[PDB]
Amino acid sequence: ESSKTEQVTGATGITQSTVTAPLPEAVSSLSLAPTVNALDPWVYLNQTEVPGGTFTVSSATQPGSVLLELEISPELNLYTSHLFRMYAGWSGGFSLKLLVAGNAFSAGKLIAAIIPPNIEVPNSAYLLTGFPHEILDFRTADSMEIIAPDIKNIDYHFRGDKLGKLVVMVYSPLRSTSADFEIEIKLTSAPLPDFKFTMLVPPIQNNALPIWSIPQAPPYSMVNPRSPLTPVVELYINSSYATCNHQLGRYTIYQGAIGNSTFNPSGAWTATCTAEAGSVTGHPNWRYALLDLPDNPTFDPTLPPVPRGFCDWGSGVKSGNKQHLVCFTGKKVEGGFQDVDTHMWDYGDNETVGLDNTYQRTIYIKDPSLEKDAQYLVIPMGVSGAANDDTVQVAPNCYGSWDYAPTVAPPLGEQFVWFRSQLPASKTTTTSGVNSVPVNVNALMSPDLMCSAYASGFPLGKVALLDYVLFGGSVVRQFKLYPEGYMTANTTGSNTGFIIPADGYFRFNSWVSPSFMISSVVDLNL
Amino acid sequence: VTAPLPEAVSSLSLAPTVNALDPWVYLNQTEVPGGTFTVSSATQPGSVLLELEISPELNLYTSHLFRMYAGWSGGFSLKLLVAGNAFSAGKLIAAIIPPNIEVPNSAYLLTGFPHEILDFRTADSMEIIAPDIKNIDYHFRGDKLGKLVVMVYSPLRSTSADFEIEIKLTSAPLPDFKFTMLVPPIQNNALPIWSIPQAPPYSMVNPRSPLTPVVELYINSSYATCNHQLGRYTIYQGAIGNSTFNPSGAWTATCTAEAGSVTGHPNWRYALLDLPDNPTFDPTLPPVPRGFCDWGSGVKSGNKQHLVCFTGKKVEGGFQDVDTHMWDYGDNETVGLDNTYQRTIYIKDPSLEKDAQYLVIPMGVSGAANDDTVQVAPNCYGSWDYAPTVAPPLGEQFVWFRSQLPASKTTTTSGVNSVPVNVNALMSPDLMCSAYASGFPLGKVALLDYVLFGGSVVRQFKLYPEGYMTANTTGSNTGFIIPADGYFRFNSWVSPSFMISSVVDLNL
Amino acid sequence: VTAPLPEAVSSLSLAPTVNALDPWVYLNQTEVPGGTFTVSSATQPGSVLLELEISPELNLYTSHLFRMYAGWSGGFSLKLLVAGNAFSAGKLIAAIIPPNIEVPNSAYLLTGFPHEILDFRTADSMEIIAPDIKNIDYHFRGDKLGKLVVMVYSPLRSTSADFEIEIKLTSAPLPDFKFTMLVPPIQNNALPIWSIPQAPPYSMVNPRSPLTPVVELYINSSYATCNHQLGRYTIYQGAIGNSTFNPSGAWTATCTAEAGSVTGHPNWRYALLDLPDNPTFDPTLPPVPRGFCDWGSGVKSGNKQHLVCFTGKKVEGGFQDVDTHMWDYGDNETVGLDNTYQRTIYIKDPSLEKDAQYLVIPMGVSGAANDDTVQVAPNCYGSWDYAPTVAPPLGEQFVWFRSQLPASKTTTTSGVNSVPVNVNALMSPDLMCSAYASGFPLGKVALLDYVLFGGSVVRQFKLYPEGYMTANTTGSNTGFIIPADGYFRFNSWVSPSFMISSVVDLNL
Repeated sequence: ESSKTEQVTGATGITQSTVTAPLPEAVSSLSLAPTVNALDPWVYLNQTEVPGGTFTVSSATQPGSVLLELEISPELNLYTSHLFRMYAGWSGGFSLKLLVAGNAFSAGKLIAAIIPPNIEVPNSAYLLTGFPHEILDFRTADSMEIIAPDIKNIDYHFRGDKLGKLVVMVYSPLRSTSADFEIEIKLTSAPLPDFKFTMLVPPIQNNALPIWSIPQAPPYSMVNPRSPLTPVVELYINSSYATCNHQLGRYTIYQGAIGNSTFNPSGAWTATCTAEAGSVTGHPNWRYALLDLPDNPTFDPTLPPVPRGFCDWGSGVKSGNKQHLVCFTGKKVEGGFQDVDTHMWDYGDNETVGLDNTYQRTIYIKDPSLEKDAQYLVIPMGVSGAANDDTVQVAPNCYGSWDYAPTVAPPLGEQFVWFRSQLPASKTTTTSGVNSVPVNVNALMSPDLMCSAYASGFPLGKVALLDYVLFGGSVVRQFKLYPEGYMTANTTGSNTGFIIPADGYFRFNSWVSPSFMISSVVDLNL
Repeated sequence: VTAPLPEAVSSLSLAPTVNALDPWVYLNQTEVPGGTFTVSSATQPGSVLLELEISPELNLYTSHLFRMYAGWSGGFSLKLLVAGNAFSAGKLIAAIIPPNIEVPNSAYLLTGFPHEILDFRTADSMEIIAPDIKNIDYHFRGDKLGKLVVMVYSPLRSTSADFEIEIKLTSAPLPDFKFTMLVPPIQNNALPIWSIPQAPPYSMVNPRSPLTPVVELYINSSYATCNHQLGRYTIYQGAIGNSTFNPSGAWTATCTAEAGSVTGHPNWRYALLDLPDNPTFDPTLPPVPRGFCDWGSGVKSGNKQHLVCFTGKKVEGGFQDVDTHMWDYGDNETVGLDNTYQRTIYIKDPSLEKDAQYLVIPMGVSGAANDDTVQVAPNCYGSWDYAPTVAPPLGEQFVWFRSQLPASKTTTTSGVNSVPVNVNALMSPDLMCSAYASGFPLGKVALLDYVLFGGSVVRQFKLYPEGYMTANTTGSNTGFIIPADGYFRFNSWVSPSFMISSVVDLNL
Repeated sequence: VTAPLPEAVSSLSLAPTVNALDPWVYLNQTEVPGGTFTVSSATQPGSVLLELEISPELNLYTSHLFRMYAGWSGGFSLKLLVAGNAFSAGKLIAAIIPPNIEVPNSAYLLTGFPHEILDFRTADSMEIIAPDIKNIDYHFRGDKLGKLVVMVYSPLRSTSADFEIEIKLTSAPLPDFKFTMLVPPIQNNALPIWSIPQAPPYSMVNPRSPLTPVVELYINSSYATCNHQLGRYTIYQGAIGNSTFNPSGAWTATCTAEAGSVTGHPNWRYALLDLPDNPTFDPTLPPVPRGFCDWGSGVKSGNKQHLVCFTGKKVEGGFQDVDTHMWDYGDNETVGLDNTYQRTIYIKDPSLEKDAQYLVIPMGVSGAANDDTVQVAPNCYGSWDYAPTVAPPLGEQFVWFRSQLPASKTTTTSGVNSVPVNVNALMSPDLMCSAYASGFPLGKVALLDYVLFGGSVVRQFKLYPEGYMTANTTGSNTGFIIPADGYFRFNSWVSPSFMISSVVDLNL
């Protein structure tokens, strides 16, 4: 506990640097582990930036909103995190330094507090004052050092315990004459003396690493799990797409592939069909078919009803009287050979439901020469004669897949990035019926950029800030990748079909919180 | 003999701070919240009569103080009070179960635990020491704790004269009890005491019949179950079935369809109800507007009841030509049996085909409609999440909120006359509202007093976390009435099997 | 530090017991519940910012503890935190008022009490001692207590752009603080923290239009006052005026016709409302049945916009043919009728009898405005306990719950058509029940947060125990909408002079 005051250059203010210990530390004797493992003395003298330990306070920030929330653990931040790969347990507190870029001609106050394990974090500075806390004034604060203790009832920690937290929040709002003034808060940390490790297990967990390295693979060498035969030619942002109900190209951390997705989408995954004789009332040639379903054929209401990865489609509404999908269909299976052509098709049309929700996924193919109990090969993709770029974007409604992929939306102020590609039209000049039209297809994350994430891993409760480098010029853009997971970037303006090349590459930047505001804007005005 | 297991004391070398207690808290015993139960000769052998975690929730003062703290340590001293008489042969066993040990179902095996035996005739409170069995866990919240278990040892063989014995518990912390880590008091837990407002039930709010008062709280021994989808609220999940909170803002509805007809001496015509939630339009979500209506019109008859409804045509700015018609049941036997006419409905009007979208307001019944038909019970099929049917325990009867629906009579060619009727709730949200702020302790039931004339008459009811009120009755009757004069006073927390002392004689 | 009055330490003899606090409550300073302020250049000298009783409620922990105790003493130490700036100038007074002496209303008289002068330049972290003044050994509950009063001495001015100054108080009990025991934890003290269950506004009833759900939460600056009589609830009294606690069931009414007519159009005849409490024997009781919409018709007629009601005639078992009629209130009588709450009404129905009884249900208006013609209640002349007219403080605007009333159109015989309208109300009863259970600190206001889009930056409102909420706005006054899908989570207690930092821009 101490305080230093310094005079600023050209004396018109002061800077305060304080050391405080709101809660006394209870040092454990470590008598139940006579295998105490010592660290490298220099590791105690290197303060490093905390992942997700940066925030900005503007005049619009409310008190009671939680700006920072961090657990006390070896994950603070760089060298104890790397060292906690060879060991099974740990015990000890941390020195946390809070750096504030204040000025003598502003006003306002911060509050920081320590919260024990299994206690909920409130949303009120009034309530935070009931914890062990410290207050800062923006006119004089430079750095505050907090001796954050290790609150535990055990001799030492294994993995999976509940840990205490440091919470930082605005106590009194910021004011200034200039409307563009903001205060940046940053956090660094180091282990206190008496921090120790326990039993040395040089066998390393494959998810035992801080910052991960992304290989330099440009987007143009990637699927595109919704149009595999076509390559990715650009990224693009559109303001009108505030949701995504796709079932393909949905990959997440902690689960792998979700929805009706797979890691091998090569080609518009083919399928086979066979079902009753019967046609749609809207045309006597719109015959019925049922998708052949391996992989738990028995129609369990909990297993997916469509073949894994086949779900290549557009939409979808009863206006389908003038809109259809286009597929290469082989009309019979005959000792391997199949008579193939192109045909129109779509998901079931029974206005009882505006059918995008077929359970067994009944389809029709618009073919009068179709048999009833024969098997027909079906391979997407095409559309005609619809608008139709915006119709392909909206996927068929899904409740057949019981463990289906949920709809997702970006937070206010952000938009998706939508890996984009083009597919052309297959025109016919001889016989009527089958003429498609060109269309662009978008898609969320692809398996290529996620395999590295699966190998490395993500810290619990944090997203990845990545830099997209596209030289030839000297341009770097910033994206936020969530483990749900998908990419967003901080747009400002109205839709212009914003386009970004696909020859750059992704390089890892710091970890951040889901509410982090990117310090880089894309102007959707062009 | 009073301390089969000694108490080990917590060097407390890892606590950042040790917070002391007011010394007088150690010298005063309070009641244990939820420590009340009953025993009779009808109790089944091997039944666990009481199971209690050993935590700061055993005493009013420690439970109040624990909201300010993050960790605790120490055991308790407990006393059992038994209200028997000289003819009560039998014995009780109280035992301490360590964490991670399963409770057996025979007292012969409970004798293997540190325990104490008791006689049902003893007039002196019996003391036991419930220690804090631990390596660390009990310190923080959400950890595994040792238990106290109370069971019958030698069963009540001499109770030919039926008589129910009531057991209570009191507690006090042991001298080594301590707290740690002062924190603000907000922790998400049921209060040991709700404070119910003194609002009378006369508050004219009835979920199944708004716009009518709630006079005449009544009991009927013939209503042994409750299907009902509207007036259903639970303390842990909120509104269930198709309930709102806010039943009146969801009474109206709209519908639309242009189809031919169905047969019944006049001509009717189908309609479909709008679902502004446009839910999954098959099972997994409700098939009718939230809080619309569930009267219950009877069976396939369809020519005798014909629930009534105000109905109007939708046009720009609102609705036109609002008048009374009939709806919906029940002779669409395919759908009348699948009873998803929850969505599909009738109407006694030929014009409404041109009426592509019309407003509906139930407003009453007609024909040969009784109270018993309105009481039950449009069936529910599929898989939404619909409220299950429920019955009271044997010996108890439901207590309802009752309302009177007057009749609407006409003289013109409309020929649509309603009939006076009565409607039951079953439960009103104006009581669960206050129940929600306090909350219920896990596994317990509220015992409420109902004060009527100054205090000269007091009834006693049991309120379950599933949303029912029950009363202990003796006779048989179909129209027992209780006035709505209106104190609901909280008494205590009791076991679900608790037998109420005050009985309601239905033969008067 | 500064101590205007020395603290006289009491030797607690003979308190039956002397109950100590844990040592860690003395060493940490928490926020004072209700001790928050803003000073701006518009605050006038002599304005009383803070008035705070010196009691266990000055600290967050002692007020929680002061619910299982019966007595206490003595004083506190307060710390002043001021969020000032480089350009401001001004001064405050802090004075200690002994009991049972009255607080003066001028700064010239505050000098004379023990006091301290605080300058905005140097009162940045300042310690004051609030003593416990008494002539007894210890306090019981309900005793007269001394006060701390903070008032503006020299107004706030600045040398550059004008900043507001926010001031907060932290407290800790002095080492001589002690309690006196023992009582159950329900002891009439307002809890320092208010826990509001999550309930969106759309799930709340609108007391001035029960059958229509709430859609918003809108603001309009042309409404500087409210004289309504229905949506009025407070903390101390509960429902006031003609208010429930149940808008729905108390909506309909009955009236008795009279032999007479109005001069203007003889086709509409008088009638007297029926009061089941019969407060015509007594002019000190309300002259209108509880409920019964207090709309909302302006100057009388000539352009004869009226109200609209579903009305019918009483017969055995119910009511015969029911239609829509126009009924607002007498035309040009001396009391302002149709601009006064009265038992006397009229209805446009030549077919009305003399001594018959008629059911009335207000449903809409005709020829009127979708705006401030129904926003104004008629009047409350008399000697009964009517609700007073209220206004927000300067710079603040009311927040209303709002609903849309659709129009009823006709084509055949009535020629009576309604107009689509919007109806707004003050507090709904569903947001006050937890408040009633918990209570408000004396003379304090609740600063609440309205959480809107999953936890974004979101609105802040002030809730006044007189039963209404307000917001801080700037700019134009065109009707401003806010969604109705929030939570209303509790933020803190503030003085009524507090000015909200978050501002609503009424320009969009």
